[PDB]
Amino acid sequence: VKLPLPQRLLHDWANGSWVENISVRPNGNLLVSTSTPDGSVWQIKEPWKDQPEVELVYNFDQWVDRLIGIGETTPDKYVVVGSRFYSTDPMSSHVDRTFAAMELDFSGSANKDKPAVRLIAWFPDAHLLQGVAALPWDRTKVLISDQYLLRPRAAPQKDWTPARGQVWTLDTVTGAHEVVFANDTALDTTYRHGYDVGINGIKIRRDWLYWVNSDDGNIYRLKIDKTGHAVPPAKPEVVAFQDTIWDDFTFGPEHEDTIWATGFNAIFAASPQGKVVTVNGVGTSDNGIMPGPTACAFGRSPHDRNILYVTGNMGEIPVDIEHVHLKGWVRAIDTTGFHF
Ligand SMILES: *[C@@H]1O[C@H](CO)[C@@H](O[C@@H]2O[C@H](CO)[C@@H](O[C@@H]3O[C@H](CO[C@H]4O[C@H](CO[C@H]5O[C@H](CO)[C@@H](O)[C@H](O)[C@@H]5O[C@H]5O[C@H](CO)[C@@H](O)[C@H](O)[C@@H]5O)[C@@H](O)[C@H](O)[C@@H]4O)[C@@H](O)[C@H](O[C@H]4O[C@H](CO)[C@@H](O)[C@H](O)[C@@H]4O)[C@@H]3O)[C@H](O)[C@H]2NC(C)=O)[C@H](O)[C@H]1NC(C)=O
Ligand SMILES: *[C@@H]1O[C@H](CO)[C@@H](O[C@@H]2O[C@H](CO)[C@@H](O[C@@H]3O[C@H](CO[C@H]4O[C@H](CO[C@H]5O[C@H](CO)[C@@H](O)[C@H](O)[C@@H]5O)[C@@H](O)[C@H](O[C@H]5O[C@H](CO)[C@@H](O)[C@H](O)[C@@H]5O)[C@@H]4O)[C@@H](O)[C@H](O)[C@@H]3O)[C@H](O)[C@H]2NC(C)=O)[C@H](O)[C@H]1NC(C)=O
Ligand SMILES: [Ca+2]
Repeated sequence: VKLPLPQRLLHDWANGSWVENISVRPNGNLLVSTSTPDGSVWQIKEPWKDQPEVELVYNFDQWVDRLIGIGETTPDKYVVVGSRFYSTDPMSSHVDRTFAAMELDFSGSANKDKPAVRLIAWFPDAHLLQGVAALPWDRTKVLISDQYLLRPRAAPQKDWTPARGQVWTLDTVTGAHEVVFANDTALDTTYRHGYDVGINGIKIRRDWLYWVNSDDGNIYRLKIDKTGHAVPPAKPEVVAFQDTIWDDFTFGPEHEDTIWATGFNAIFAASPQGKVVTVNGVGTSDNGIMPGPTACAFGRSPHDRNILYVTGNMGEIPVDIEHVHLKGWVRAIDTTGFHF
């Protein structure tokens, strides 16, 4: 195919806003989580339209100031994670011990339009919950990645000591949660890429936990058992490398095991043998048209499965992480005909 892939803008939010992650509903609508100015889920209805309707689903202020990740559990139910944050500044740290997991339930006829929302569990001993992925064989349970500052504080943040990365399981029926994998440098950051996270987005495919690390360039996978624990010898495997700040990723389209991952102001495709290609954004003729991509997911309707919907949070190409211009957006990239 010709690169860069075709792309179009679906929607911009206001200056100061930040769209952080995305889940596509069985009906094809997009659900996106925001981190600023508030922790909300917005829906983009019928996103294949030139001008789709964009509507607030729910502001989770009762429990949190920001949302981070979203992931589907059982059909048309979703878990979001979030916490309180010291400010809406782009560099604000979270407030320690305030993380939570909450549920949006669109299942059933009463909830199909307006979901039922609830608090699932508080996570006061987590550091920063990030990505959410259901166990494919038991979708009422999710894994949740967890990494950022060990001692987050009000600005100015001075002690940037990172907590070691870890992965939680959460039973959304009972609310029970525990750490299932921790203490591996593949989960960690040493700020090789500047202040950032180690493990960031996660997905689960067959019996493999996959994740990207935002500091060391690697996409990893780990063999897991039925409860989410590493099968011994519990050693992560590098599946791909690129010297870029990853954020989140997906497999697709449909059944393909290509990884489509967001990196630094650019979008990448990664073959299962580790070949990485820049398909959109910086490093293509797109240049700076999509600054700050944060996550991506393929369409689910019969007529847009090859469309990769991409969330992002910058209105201009950032260089200094301390002087960025946040602006949430969602774009759509047509991957039709891409192959290695
Ligand atoms: C992955 O690897 C990690 C690292 O090993 C594992 O985590 C450890 O798990 C241990 C076992 O569960 C935990 O041990 C328990 O600790 C409890 C107290 O935890 C509280 O305090 C600690 C220490 O806080 C000090 O140090 C911090 C780090 O330097 C610092 O940020 C903090 O401010 C504190 O500093 C002050 O104090 C130190 C002296 O310690 C001074 O040096 C310093 O200057 C300051 O004045 C903290 O890390 C933790 O967050 C928490 O706040 C104890 O209460 C437990 O004791 C009970 O149980 C014991 C049996 O285990 C028993 O003997 C005892 O009688 C009690 O009944 C217990 O010792 C440990 O906290 C974890 N450490 C870390 C760093 O997280 C982890 O489990 C591994 N993961 C997996 C999945 O395997
Ligand atoms: C949402 O936030 C927006 C910021 O992200 C904000 O838009 C900004 O508004 C301010 C004031 O309203 C404008 O400030 C004015 O800038 C002009 C000069 O503008 C020209 O130069 C600037 C800076 O150029 C240098 O820096 C850039 C990167 O920083 C380099 O690439 C470059 O090489 C230079 O060294 C540049 O940002 C401008 O670009 C915009 O405008 C042109 C058309 O004029 C477009 O082609 C371009 O794509 C872009 O839209 C421009 O070339 C100066 O003379 C004035 O004194 C004043 O300082 C900002 O330019 C503007 N920035 C952007 C990116 O739009 C929105 O107003 C805000 N919205 C709301 C509702 O608040
Ligand atoms: Ca992320």
